[PDB]
Amino acid sequence: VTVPNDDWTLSSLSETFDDGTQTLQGELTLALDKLAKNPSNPQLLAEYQSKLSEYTLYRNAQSNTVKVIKDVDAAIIQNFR
Amino acid sequence: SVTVPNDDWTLSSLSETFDDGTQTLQGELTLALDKLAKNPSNPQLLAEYQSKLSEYTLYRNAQSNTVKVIKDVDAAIIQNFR
Amino acid sequence: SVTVPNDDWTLSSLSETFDDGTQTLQGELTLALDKLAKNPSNPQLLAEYQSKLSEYTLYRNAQSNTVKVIKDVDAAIIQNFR
Amino acid sequence: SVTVPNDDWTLSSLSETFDDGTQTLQGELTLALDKLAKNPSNPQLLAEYQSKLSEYTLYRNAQSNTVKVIKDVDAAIIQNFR
Amino acid sequence: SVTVPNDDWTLSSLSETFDDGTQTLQGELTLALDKLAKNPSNPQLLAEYQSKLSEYTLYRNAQSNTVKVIKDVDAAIIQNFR
Amino acid sequence: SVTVPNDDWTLSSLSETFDDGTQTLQGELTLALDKLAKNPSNPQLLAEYQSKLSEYTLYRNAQSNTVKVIKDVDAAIIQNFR
Amino acid sequence: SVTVPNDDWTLSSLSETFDDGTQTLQGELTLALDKLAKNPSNPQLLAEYQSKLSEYTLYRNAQSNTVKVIKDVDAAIIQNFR
Amino acid sequence: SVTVPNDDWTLSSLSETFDDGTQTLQGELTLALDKLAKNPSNPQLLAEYQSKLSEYTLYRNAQSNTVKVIKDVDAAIIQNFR
Amino acid sequence: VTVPNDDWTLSSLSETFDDGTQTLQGELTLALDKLAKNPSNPQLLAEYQSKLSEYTLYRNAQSNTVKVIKDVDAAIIQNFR
Amino acid sequence: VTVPNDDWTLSSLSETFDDGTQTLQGELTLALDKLAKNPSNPQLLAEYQSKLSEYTLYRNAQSNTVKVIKDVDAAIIQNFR
Amino acid sequence: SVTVPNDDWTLSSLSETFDDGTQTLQGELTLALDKLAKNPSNPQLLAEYQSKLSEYTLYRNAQSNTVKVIKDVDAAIIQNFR
Amino acid sequence: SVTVPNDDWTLSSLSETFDDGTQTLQGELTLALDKLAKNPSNPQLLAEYQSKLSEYTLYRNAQSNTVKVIKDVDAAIIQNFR
Amino acid sequence: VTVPNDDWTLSSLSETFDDGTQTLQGELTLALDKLAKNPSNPQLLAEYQSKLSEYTLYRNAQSNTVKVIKDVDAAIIQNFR
Amino acid sequence: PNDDWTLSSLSETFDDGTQTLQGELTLALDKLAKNPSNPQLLAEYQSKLSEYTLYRNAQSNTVKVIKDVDAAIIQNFR
Repeated sequence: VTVPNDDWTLSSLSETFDDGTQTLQGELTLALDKLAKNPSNPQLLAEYQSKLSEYTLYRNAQSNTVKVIKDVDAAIIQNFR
Repeated sequence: SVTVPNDDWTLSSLSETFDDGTQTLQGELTLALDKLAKNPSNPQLLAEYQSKLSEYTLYRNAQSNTVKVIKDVDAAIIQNFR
Repeated sequence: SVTVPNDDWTLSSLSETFDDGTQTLQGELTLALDKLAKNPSNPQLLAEYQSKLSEYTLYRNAQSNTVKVIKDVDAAIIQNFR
Repeated sequence: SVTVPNDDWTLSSLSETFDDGTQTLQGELTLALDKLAKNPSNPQLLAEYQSKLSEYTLYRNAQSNTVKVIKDVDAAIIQNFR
Repeated sequence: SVTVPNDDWTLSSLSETFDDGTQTLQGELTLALDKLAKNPSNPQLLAEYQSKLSEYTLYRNAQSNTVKVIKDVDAAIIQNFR
Repeated sequence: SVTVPNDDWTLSSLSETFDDGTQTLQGELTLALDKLAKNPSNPQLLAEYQSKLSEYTLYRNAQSNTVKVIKDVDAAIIQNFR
Repeated sequence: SVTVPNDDWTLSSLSETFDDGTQTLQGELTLALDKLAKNPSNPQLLAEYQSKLSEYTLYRNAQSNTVKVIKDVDAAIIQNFR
Repeated sequence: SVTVPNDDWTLSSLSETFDDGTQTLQGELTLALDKLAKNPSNPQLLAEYQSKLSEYTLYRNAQSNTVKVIKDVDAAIIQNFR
Repeated sequence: VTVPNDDWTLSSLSETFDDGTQTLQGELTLALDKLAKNPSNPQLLAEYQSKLSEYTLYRNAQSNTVKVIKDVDAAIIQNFR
Repeated sequence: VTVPNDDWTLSSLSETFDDGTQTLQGELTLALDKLAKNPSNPQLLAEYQSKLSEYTLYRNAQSNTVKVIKDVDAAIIQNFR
Repeated sequence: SVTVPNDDWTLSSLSETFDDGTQTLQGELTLALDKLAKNPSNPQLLAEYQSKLSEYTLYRNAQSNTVKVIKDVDAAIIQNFR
Repeated sequence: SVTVPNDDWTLSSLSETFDDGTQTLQGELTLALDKLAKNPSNPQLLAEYQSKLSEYTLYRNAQSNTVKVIKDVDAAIIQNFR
Repeated sequence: VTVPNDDWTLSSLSETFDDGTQTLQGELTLALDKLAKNPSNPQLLAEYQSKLSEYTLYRNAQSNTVKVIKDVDAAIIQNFR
Repeated sequence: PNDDWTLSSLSETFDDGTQTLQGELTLALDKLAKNPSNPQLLAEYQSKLSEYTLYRNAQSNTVKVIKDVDAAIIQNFR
């Protein structure tokens, strides 16, 4: 839960992204274990592909958002002088 | 479960739409495979099994390629955040 | 909402213009996807779906790149306020 | 079932079209087979059995080749999605 | 409809051009398929069906490849906006 | 111990399904082969041996082709990970 | 009507130079595409169409890359004003 | 050796997970390969060896693709330290 | 017809292939007409077979050469940036 | 012998296939010499046919296995980048 | 050694801490490289070498980026001495 | 016209060095192409053409990559003038 | 023999890859000459296939490793300024 | 076995290594054109033709593999 208000941190944004994507992590873990059991089921492969792609997208979005907010903060800081 | 270009639909939703869009094929393939296991010499059984297997292969390839393309588009859009 | 190099047009306005300017294509894509999920074996259906998917990918890439370019120009103009 | 080049027809449609269009031949072949297994000595019965069996074999080969060609075309069109 | 290198033509329009440019072949192919289903023994019918099937396969492959090449060119051009 | 289009089944499961689905044929073939090796002169024995051999050959070819097709599909799906 | 390293030429001039320099090839490509849509079975037609398509793709890529490089040079020069 | 999206797991852990998750298949492959090398004429042996080899190939390809994807994600995250 | 010099194109290369193999096309057409008139003469069949084989080889060679040159040209283009 | 472990190459696989069916080469050579000496014994012909078929199957199996393993190894390499 | 934001710790000390944290990986990489040079065809060897190389690359990139960030912060603090 | 790591050598000089160093190859390729166009059925001619074409492709790719690398290094050195 | 320590270069890495694979080069050259002598022995063909495959894998791995190390070095370089 | 050998050199090596067999094939072709009825001549011609086909296929495949490896090495320059 992040709102553009007084109290929220970058770590708060990272935890917000992590908690928003919670079912996908567990489903990816289950699919990974199932694939390790037998890597020949087409349905298993398709589900694992979808889960891995969504996980990659989530990681990239989180990292880019944190980088952009850090750049904004750095830009604002230098105006002190 | 239907996918529409609107606010909410994910890759998992797309895969579920592909799976549930053609569900009769999986059951027909199962039945044909069981019949072929019973007697693998009936020409009609062989023809039906061939048709079902080919359609299943096409469905799987289409699903995988669609998922790949949508993932590529999503990855391309994200990189502009910086 | 038309976008003109004038006083009133924002980044969200540009994105909405890109979305509205190509709306029937999204409906065609939805219909093609539903019909393909119904039966993924019709050659004409497959070709139409390929065309729609290609158009959608190009549209998304163009929209994202245009938004990025406009944002870069705005950021470049900002740093000269001092 | 008759297949036309339109938006809705599958490989199963082609198989069922080949099955339904050539339908009296299977019945005639079965009848000739029964009447020949009863007494395999009549030259006319032998000639009719030969004709029906040849037509049945030709029909099966044609159906298999058509299904294979259509499946190959559909698979080729799929690859260009990505 | 034709798609000359003017400002008004799209990938879906190119696919429509490829389709409507060769529409007699679809009807001839389905007529030959119906006739073959009726009787799979006439050599002339078999030759006509073979020719129609080969031409249809070539047309579909050419259309798909052309659409893919045009999509590749469009994607390559777009990514230079950034 | 059968194969269903669901979450859990592997290629070895498909091979086991193909092998165990038609198990009487192997025993009948072994017995007919032993009898033929004992004395190859009775027409009924020869006909039974021919039928069993043909059915076994068809079963083996069908199993191999199905396994190869499933392998191709699985290989196709894998490549889209990256 | 050409582009030279002098005091009057812009990016639109470069694009017009690239387009006007390759004008007969576009017409030949259009004619080949129309002929192919009329009948996609002439090997000479296929070879000529392949050559024209390859030349068109190379021309588009070269034009886009040249415009991008010149824009990069101009942007790099600009940022040294202050 | 369990891979979970938690604090403690690395790429080598992923490789070990993929390896140890598929252990009996390696032993079955060894036994089948030895039996085939001793006498490569048993159809059952050939089918089993084919299945085991296909499963091993799929496992290796999936492991490599997963490792590459995770490496790409980690490299993307690292660059943002800048 | 085609020299590694300033000006020669893919269409020019295809025209070179067409011009180099011109007698064979006419011989094949004449043999095809003769076969259509009467497909019984063994010499006619042998000559038609030879001409058809040469035509197929020529077409394959032309297509492969065009493909390879297109690949080379596309590879060179990417380095403009 | 070859095990999916640290030490085994493609040459190891080829030598494994050769050595496993090692008596077959000697049996085939002896049968070939006996056949060339007098090609009229039905039992000799049957034995030679069996040995030749087994040799052909062994060669095909070895070639296909080596090809598949090489393909897997090459596919793994491309992910180094 | 230990690296805490306390009274005494240096950038070179930070680099040495980063090196010492990753010490087993260097030896494993040496062993894998030597074994691959011995025989560059073992799939297990290739997978292990890929994992070790990826982890080494990530470690080097992270170390360099952290050192650069710390140097930038220190330079920023220095400039305000006056 | 030899490229030496000293005061005087440019990108054009490097490209001309690549061209001049391998000039008999182009003549051999031209002669082979002429012979093939005369009659495209001689196996020795086909082998020689394959060898020459492969060598030419490798030469062109190496030249382009070397030019790009040197240009990148030169651009990197220039940027530090300010 | 290369160690991630103070003294080792890219040229040293390539030389290590070359020297480590010395038996394979000799066996490949011998097999190539023997095949040029006569391309009929099945054993010769199998050995040549194995050697060629191993050589291809070794070259690909060497090139990819050199590229990766160069990429790491280039990435570290830019942090100087 | 050194730093100086090209694809053309490889093709020349393959051609020159199998040179007597091509001459034997040409002689057998002339003899067969004389009279296509000698069983020994037919068997020899069959053997020579099979050997020539195998040699051509092996040469082409080797050249293709070496070219692929060289092309793969080039792309890693940048």
